[PDB]
Amino acid sequence: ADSDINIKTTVKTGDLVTYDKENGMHKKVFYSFIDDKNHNKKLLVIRTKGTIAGQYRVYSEEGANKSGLAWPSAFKVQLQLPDNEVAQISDYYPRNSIDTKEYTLKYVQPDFKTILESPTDKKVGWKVIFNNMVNQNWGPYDRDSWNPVYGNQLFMKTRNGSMKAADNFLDPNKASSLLSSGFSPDFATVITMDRKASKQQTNIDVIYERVRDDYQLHWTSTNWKGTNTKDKWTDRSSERYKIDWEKEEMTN
Amino acid sequence: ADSDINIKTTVKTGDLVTYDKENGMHKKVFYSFIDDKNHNKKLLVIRTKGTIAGQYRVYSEEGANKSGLAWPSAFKVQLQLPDNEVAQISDYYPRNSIDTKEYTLKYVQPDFKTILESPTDKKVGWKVIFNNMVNQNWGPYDRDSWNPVYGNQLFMKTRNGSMKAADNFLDPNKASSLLSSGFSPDFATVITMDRKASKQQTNIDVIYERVRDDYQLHWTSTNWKGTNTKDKWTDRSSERYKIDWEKEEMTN
Amino acid sequence: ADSDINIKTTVKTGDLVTYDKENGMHKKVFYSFIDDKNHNKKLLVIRTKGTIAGQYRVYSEEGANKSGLAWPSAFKVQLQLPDNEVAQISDYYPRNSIDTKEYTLKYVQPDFKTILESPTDKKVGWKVIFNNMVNQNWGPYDRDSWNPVYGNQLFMKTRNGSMKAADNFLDPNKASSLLSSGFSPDFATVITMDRKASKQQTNIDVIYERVRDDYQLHWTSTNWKGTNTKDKWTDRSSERYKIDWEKEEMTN
Amino acid sequence: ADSDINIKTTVKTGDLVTYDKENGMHKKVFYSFIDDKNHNKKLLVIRTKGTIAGQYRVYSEEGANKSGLAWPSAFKVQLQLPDNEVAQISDYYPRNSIDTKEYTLKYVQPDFKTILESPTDKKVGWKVIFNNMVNQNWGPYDRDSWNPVYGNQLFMKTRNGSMKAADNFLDPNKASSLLSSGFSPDFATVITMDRKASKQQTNIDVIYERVRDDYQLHWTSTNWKGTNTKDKWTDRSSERYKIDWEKEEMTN
Amino acid sequence: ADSDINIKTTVKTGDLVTYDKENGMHKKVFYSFIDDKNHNKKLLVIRTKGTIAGQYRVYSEEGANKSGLAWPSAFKVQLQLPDNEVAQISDYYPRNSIDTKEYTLKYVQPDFKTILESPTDKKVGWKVIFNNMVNQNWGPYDRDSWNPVYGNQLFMKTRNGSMKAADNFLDPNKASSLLSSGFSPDFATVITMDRKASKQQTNIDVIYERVRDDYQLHWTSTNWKGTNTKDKWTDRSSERYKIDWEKEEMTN
Amino acid sequence: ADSDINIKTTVKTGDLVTYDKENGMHKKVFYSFIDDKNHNKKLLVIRTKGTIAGQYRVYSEEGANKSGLAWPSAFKVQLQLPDNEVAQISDYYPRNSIDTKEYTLKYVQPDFKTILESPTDKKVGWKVIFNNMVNQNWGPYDRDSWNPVYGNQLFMKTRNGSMKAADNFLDPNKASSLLSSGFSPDFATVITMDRKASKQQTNIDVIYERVRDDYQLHWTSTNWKGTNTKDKWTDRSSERYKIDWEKEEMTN
Amino acid sequence: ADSDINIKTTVKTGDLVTYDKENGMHKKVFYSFIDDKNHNKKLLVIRTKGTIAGQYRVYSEEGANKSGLAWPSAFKVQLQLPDNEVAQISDYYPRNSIDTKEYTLKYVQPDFKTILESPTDKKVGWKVIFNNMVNQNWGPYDRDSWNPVYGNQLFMKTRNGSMKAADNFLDPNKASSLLSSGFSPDFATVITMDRKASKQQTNIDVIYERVRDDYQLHWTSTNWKGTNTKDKWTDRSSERYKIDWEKEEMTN
Repeated sequence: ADSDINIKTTVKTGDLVTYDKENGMHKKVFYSFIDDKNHNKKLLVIRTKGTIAGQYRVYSEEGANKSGLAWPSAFKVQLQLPDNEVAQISDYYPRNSIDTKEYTLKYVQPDFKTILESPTDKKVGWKVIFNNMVNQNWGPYDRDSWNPVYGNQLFMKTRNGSMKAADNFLDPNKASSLLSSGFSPDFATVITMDRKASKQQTNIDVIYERVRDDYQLHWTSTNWKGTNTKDKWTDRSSERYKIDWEKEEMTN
Repeated sequence: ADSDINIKTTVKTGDLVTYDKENGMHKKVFYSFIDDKNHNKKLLVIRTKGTIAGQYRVYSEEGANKSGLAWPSAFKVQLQLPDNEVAQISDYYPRNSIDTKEYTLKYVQPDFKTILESPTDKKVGWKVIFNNMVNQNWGPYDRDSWNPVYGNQLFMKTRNGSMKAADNFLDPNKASSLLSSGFSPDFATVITMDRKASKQQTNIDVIYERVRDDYQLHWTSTNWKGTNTKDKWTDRSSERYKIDWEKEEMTN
Repeated sequence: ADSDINIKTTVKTGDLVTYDKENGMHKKVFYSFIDDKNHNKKLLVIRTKGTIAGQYRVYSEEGANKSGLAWPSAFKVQLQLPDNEVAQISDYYPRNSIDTKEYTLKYVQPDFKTILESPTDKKVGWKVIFNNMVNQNWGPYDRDSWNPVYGNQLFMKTRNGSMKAADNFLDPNKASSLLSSGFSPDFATVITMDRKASKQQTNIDVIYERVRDDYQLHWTSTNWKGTNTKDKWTDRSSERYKIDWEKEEMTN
Repeated sequence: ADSDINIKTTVKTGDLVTYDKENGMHKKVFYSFIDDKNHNKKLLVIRTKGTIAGQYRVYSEEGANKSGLAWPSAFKVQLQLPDNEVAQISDYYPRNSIDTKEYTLKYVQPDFKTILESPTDKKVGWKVIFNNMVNQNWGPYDRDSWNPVYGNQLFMKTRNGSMKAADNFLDPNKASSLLSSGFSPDFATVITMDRKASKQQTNIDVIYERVRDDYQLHWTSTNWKGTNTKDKWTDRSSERYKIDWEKEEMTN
Repeated sequence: ADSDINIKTTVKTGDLVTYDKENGMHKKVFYSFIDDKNHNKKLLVIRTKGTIAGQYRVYSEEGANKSGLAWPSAFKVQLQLPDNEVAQISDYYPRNSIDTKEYTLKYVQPDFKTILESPTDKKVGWKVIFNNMVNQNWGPYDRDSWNPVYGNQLFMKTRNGSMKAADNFLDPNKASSLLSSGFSPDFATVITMDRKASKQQTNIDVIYERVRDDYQLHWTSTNWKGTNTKDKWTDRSSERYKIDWEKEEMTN
Repeated sequence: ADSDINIKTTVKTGDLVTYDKENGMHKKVFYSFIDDKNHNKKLLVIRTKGTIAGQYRVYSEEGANKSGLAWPSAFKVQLQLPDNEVAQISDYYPRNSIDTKEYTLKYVQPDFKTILESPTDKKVGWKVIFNNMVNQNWGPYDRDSWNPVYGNQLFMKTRNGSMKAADNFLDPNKASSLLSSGFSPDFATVITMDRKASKQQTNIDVIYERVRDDYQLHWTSTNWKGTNTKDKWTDRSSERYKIDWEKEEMTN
Repeated sequence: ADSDINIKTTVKTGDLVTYDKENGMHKKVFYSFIDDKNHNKKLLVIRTKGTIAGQYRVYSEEGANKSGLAWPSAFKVQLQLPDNEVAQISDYYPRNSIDTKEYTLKYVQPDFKTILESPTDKKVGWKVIFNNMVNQNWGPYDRDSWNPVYGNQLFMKTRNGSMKAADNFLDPNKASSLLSSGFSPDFATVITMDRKASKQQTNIDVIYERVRDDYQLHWTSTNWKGTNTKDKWTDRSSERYKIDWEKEEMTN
């Protein structure tokens, strides 16, 4: 774009790490302060790296003939900001890209899409939802999968199994590396501030989220049928981090 | 092109952000002022970044047997200028590219095309129209899709469904990331000015647009038939941004 | 080429913009003056950017049973020069490329080709003619398409239609982005001048052209048959731009 | 990401090599100390090169009609840290990537995956598990392969063989070059420390591991049936390496 | 190659342009003089750019039942040198490349080949012959194409046509862009001269040529049969250009 | 890796060439000495280039009805080191890569693998074994190929041949260029030494090897049956090269 | 390789051109002298550019019913050196690459191979032999092609032809551009010399060669049968060039 039209400062960085031991959600708020004499506004490029655990474990089981699985079905990152504050979000990467395909029809569908919720001048939010995953190398099953006899086959290790339900669940490692051992949101977003702002200080509200699912699964005496109730439990890790743009620094 | 024929300044930048809370449309007019001693004219490379929301919501419903959906079917960006003013649009990116294919025939058709309306020396306009989208992994349906029995299948979640029409609509996330959570135009265009212009000041009219569509859908007691009336409602976010080329700055 | 044989100045630029409001034909003559002490001749790299309108509109119609369509089928750019003047065209981009294919046979055929008419030492001219376009996702129809019953299917929206001929024409946006909203020729060419030339001044003739075609289409009471007469109307935007090689500047 | 948003010190490295002759596990802990005036925290990029041997050998056998094979089915690298210590792991490469495929369905499956276990602010750990491998160019067999008649065909050189079981095992070189002559982890992870930390010294717990498998295989007088007991033997190699951030050096 | 073995001046340029108005053969002799202290011999990289017209026109016709077509089938550029002169040709780009294919068999075959005739220490010459071209999207016909009933189908617009032979020939634009509007050679060659040569002057003979072919085509009262006699007419544009290596300049 | 975490001296080389005329094994030990102030240990990057001949010749024959072929099956290169010496091998290139394929199953298999035997802190060893080769464009035969009637078809030029066994062997050039005219090992390995080592001198044991194969082939009066006994003859070229890290030099 | 292990002078060139007018064998011996203070030995990179003619002509014929064709089937470049001299060849480019393919089986096979005969410390020699070529777009015929009825189909223009054998041979241009107008070797090899060598001078023996083949072809009164006797004629072009490493120059 730059060369198509024949067209040809000290930055302060830092990092803040915190860990929610109860939820096991890693946090990473890497940042860099940018000031430009030509630019009429101050800058701060926020890197939203880190990781959110998978916690693909059997939370409990109702005996050997019925068991449930607590696993994550949608991750999110929503760097929301109070509307009272005058801090402006300028740009954010990645940006929702136009879908592409070929025409018989074919296209690429990643298991964990990377969508970006319609932001505003205050709140910027993603949603790394679960599209579909393949079990037993047979069909990319999604959350909506359901069968009259087999029920949901989201993680059914064996159709006509004879083991304990808490032990006959699909191996976490045979599936993707996002549920078994977590997903690592590595996103970014820049916020700009007035050059002649009175208060060179706002509040950054970092809110990591995820959508755990309760996948109750039981034997119908002929095959294993499971039911999944979306958003059975949700875990949020809110956190407020204050900046000092006068000193070009943000701390816990 | 440059090397094919054996051929081998201080720039002022800035950014202006505004938000239409009623229409929920982000605005972004990032820019840079370029002046060259060799060039005989002044420059201003205008970046047209930002985002226009989708607002893919059930605006109203006529009970459970008939409902309508308000969703966007065409986005636009038209940086128009009054014909009285002498500001000249020189070049703009992207430029309408020549279609290509292979010959049986195959080609690539993005869901949201990026067309450029025939500009002039005053107004430059694009139109990111909706080409076609795939529902239930079966056919890239377009706005013109219609069936004698099934009607339009643009967002019919279930053909022979039995749920409420306001609840049996296709999931926003299963479709593209443009309708559900907005589309983010990232365009550019340069306007050049006379070196010896008497008044180093004009008015930039940024007009973000979009075409919401009313898609009424109802059960025919056998299957769901929907009808879409194009351009039922349109939303425009016009705004005038005055420049100071003498100071090489543009403000709200 | 350079490295295959083991082998390892101030330039004045500018731009001239003009617009033909009658024909809607944008003009752009971006340029740069190059002088090299090692080179024995002066240089001027002329860039032929800009755009030519499509004007894909129903110019008139003979009622609802017969209509004609005014659309462009061949654009051109011919930077000609009077033979009296001693200005020499040295090189021009693009240059006619050798066709390639694979051998069953397959190759790529663009909708709007970019041919280069056999130039001379005075006149250099391309011709962006129309090769073929696909309608209703069925066959890449060309100007020569004709059927005994259906006639020409170049822009027939519906074969056995029942709407008005002025309203039952193919949507401009469903076709390519060249006829509907214009095509943007971005060409280039360098002319070199004698180092010891007596008069450091010539006349550059920029002639943007186009060939509108009359696509008369009518209902045969069974299906819509259309006829196209090539070169029914042509529009030229000639313009002379004088150079000052002594000052290394060209003005209107 | 950096350029999408229009945005445009002395480091001390070192070396520490040790070798466990009993288990034959090579170790390499290449590193570099980074300090930045703009950054508010100290840095240390730890590289986890080296190799873990394969030891694809017949540990013992029960006559010629029954034999077992000791071969590695999962490697690991777990740079853990005591929770008492305040040393913070910031980022780690590689990061679990989102799975990709095309839709008939197709995707790529490496034999030795590279998963990353859900870490915390103290412990970072991989798990290079075995996905699936192909024998006799017929099917990518995995650890879970089992047949009622042929048993497990994981390394069965000949189905209806007649040689000694300790001599009729699949050649180590015909399979991948990981089991036969070892797998070489080349991973990394960076740890950050407080700029005003009282004690500039922590303890790096490098624990190389692996999961050797006992593959008992015997002749059923008609064909060879084998049974593999996962995690039959494990060979951890713990090690503590102390750092001196005040001197920016780490030693054994 | 250079880095595979672990291994890591003022140049005078210029150009000479001339045109043959009778034959329409453009000439371009772009060059550069290179002298190196480490090199023991002088250098001159001669670039053989330019264009040779196609003149794909009906030179004459024998009424409407028989016509001939004057079209070029072999272009050449032979920078020959008298054997008396000691000017040495060292290297020349392009150099004949080894053919490649895949094994069913497939490969790429350009329409207009670029062969390099076996040169010597004095004479260097290419030959841009015609390989094959496709008509009516049916078969890549070559010069040797011949049929007992249809004759040569090289440029037969319609097999069982009824139009005038001077008007029922294949459109020049539907075929390749080489015969219709000329072919533009972009060649090069470097000649080296003795550092202690007594006479720093030789004679460069640039000879652009062409081999026009007569394609007589007539109606056999059932279909159009044509015959092509190779090398019917040839046109040569010889030219001698003297060098001044002492001044490192070459002029007309 | 480096840029994924937002992270941004005099070297003495040399040469040592020797040749074993009896075995025809060329040797090249290109190297470079590296010392870094930030590094706590010295470095030496040893390059294992050179070439080992193929000697694909008929060593002897038992008349015309039975013959043997001496052709190579492995080119081992084992730079070993005595365990008494404290010279440490840190890293070595190439490092065994994880296999890749697509899932019907497909993958790539080179004829001459480049395996890396499980090394230690003293010894680093490769083994360029033969995977499989294709004869008569029919099947990638390996050393394990055997047929009840045709025997081994490894280099059987003609199945039902009638020529002399010493003359009816497959042409060396029709197979790969490795057996016929040698394989050229171009490998490397870096060794590090203590900065405060008392003795700055060790011994590099370069041992070029090879595993010739005896391919006895005879006519069974109906077809040619051959037998190959692996490791029939092996040839070694041991050599000791002493380093002087104090002078940063290594000689024969 | 270099960066995989975390690791980050005046040169005299020249020219020497000679030509064998009898055999038409061009010669080019481009070179560069390299001396490094860190290197313990001197260097000289010899480039083997130039070209060898093809001479694909009818040397003689036996009437119109039998003819022979003198065409080259193997070119060679053997930079041999006397064993008495201590000039050491260290490395040479290209070096034989390991074959690759995919597994049904597929791979790439060049028409004109570029083999490298097993060299030594004195002699380095290639052999540009002919692999296979395709005639009439039907089968990649090789020198070994033979048929009981049609004989050898290597250059048989027409199977059941009726023209003169001296005139019914395949066109030289329809085949590859290597036999017709020569093959152009572009090889290289570096030789290293002792830094403290007493005599800084050796003898470089450049020997261009070729292996012409006599392809007799005659009509069997039903079809043309051809026979090719390999290595019928060879035309060696020996040449010795002396170096002066003390002056870092090599001349004729």
